[PDB]
Amino acid sequence: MRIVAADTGGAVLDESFQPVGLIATVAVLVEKPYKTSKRFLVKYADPYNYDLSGRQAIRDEIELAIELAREVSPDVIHLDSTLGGIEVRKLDESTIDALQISDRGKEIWKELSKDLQPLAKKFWEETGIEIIAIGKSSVPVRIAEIYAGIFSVKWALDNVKEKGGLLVGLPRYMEVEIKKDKIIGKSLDPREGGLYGEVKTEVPQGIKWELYPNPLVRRFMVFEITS
Amino acid sequence: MRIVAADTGGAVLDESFQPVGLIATVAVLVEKPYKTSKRFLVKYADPYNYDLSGRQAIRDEIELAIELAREVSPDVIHLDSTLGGIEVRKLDESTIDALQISDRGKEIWKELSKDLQPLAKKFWEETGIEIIAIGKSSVPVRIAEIYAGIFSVKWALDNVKEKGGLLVGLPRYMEVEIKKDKIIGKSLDPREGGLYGEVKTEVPQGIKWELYPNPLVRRFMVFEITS
Amino acid sequence: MRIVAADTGGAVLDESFQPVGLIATVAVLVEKPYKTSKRFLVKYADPYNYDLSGRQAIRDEIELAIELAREVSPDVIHLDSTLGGIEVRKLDESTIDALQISDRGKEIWKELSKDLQPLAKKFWEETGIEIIAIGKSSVPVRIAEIYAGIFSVKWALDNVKEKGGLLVGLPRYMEVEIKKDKIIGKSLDPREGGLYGEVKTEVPQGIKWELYPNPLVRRFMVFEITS
Ligand SMILES: [Mg+2]
Ligand SMILES: [Mg+2]
Ligand SMILES: [Mg+2]
Repeated sequence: MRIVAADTGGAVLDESFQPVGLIATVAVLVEKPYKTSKRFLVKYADPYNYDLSGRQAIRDEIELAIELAREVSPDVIHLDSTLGGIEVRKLDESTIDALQISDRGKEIWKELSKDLQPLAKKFWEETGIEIIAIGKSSVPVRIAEIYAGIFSVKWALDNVKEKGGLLVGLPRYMEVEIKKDKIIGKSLDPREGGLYGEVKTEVPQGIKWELYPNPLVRRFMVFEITS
Repeated sequence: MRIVAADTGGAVLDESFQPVGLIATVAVLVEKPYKTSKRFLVKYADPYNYDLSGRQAIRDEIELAIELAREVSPDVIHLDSTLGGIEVRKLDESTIDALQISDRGKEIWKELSKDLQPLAKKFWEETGIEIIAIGKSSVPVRIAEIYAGIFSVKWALDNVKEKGGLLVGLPRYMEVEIKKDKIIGKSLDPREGGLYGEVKTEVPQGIKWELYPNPLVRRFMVFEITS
Repeated sequence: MRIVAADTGGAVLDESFQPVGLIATVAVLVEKPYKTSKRFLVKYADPYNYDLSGRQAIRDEIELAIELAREVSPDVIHLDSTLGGIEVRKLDESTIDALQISDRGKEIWKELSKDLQPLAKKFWEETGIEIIAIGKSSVPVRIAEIYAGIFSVKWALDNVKEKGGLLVGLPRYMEVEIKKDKIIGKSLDPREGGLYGEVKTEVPQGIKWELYPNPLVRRFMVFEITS
């Protein structure tokens, strides 16, 4: 199978570890053995002006996934919404209320439906490719998320000399290593079977960084950097 | 404590990783230090003709557990249904509706009750041994599950030359190693404290195998083999 | 951030692994990098005369947290109740029923409210320090819990020659190592990012101990000791 997926991750935090906004939306192509991606797109948000409700993220995600899928012709697109793998082109109001999910989950999706259902329907008509609301069940979605963490660290590297110091909340239970002009991201959960990513990027001189637990959100790490 | 438990696991998958049917039901005897089993029974299903609803599995499980328990006289039997450890001989309709579980969980159990409650009651009258619906809380159930994964890999080894190629979905977050005429199965979750199993079986020549993440089901691995 | 947190853990078990009562309540001060504590208080319960409902634990916890906080002046106290981080001084009845939790969760808290809400309100008036019901989201709460496990092993060491043999159920997925007059406790979950604790205490001669899975409670270990 060849799968395109997308997710958003990486948060700028304040000094009390409260999220200000998110940093990176990433679309990935994933193929066997489904542990990493060698083909991906990133869109950087403005974390100092972000919508933390989930709406902005999923819209950026589905658009970036479609952008990558138009090029690499995957068998399917995985979207990060955990709805049991239903096709997004089928998500009209009546289908959404029938879903076995939360009522505010239904709130958000009945609002998203107006744009996303026609979008997925048109993309399917054009390409035959489904966009499925699989969410946390998807390994390609998790690989996208790990890359969003990696690209959030790239963003921190690229912005810390202007900003002085940054606190970046990473996606759940992942670490990064910074080597000579390379960031490697790895899941911390061995149950996931060895998921990772790598981005080549220039590491500036005159910086120091550290990775440690977010004390307010168990199993999430913080990347702290100063110049 | 000496505990008999049972579970079913291992799925034949198609090329899109969709489950066709399950492969192995295993009953284990587990004693201190509760990390593995050295005494077990296996029943192989026909995965190309299986009931994926859960009904077939739990019936095969309770029968195989009783078969092993009749020999090894455990203190208790653990059944893989997560109902808080209630004795199955007590599971009449009124008790089942009183349970703090899903209504389709109640659906399945009110149907199973007609056979399983009298079965557990009779076994208890004969032996004093309870059959408890403990499910995911039980370590012996997880050890049975790991052995079902192992025996599913044995089944793949034994059938791949006739079948040409096989995709086996393993139970959640476990790996296998194939050594000289031995399969070793291990949990991937260090939180479980080092659970494992081993089955001695002939490894055929002229095969190649690989273990990798199921991209559609996070934290589940696939064993792929060709001849 | 400087955080005080508390939790209770460690259970005396009978020979069928059933809990008799809990052993240690611990308050910790946690600072960057939020992996351990070097400043803590312990209160030992009488496990052979304990209230397993949760009431005794949370009362001992909030009092011990306040006792430590009065000395070390943390920015905040984390209490082990998972209510989304609401301030305990705000937990009147109407707020509790408004919470998005279980109805027996509301049962317990509407009873606790009569003492704990005025207590938290007074402490805040005195110090400006909030007591927040953050629960499982808190890393400092987990570090307190790991120390409760460690101190429960100290309690077992200190009592095994009078008791002959003890079975101690540890907090979820943690291990201990016993070195020369030191107990080291570590989380078994690498997703938590390397949480640990250490207590210096005399290890008696003429004992043997073992750590292994609790077969009735997956991902929880037992510390067994005899003299
Ligand atoms: Mg997401
Ligand atoms: Mg099962
Ligand atoms: Mg607690």
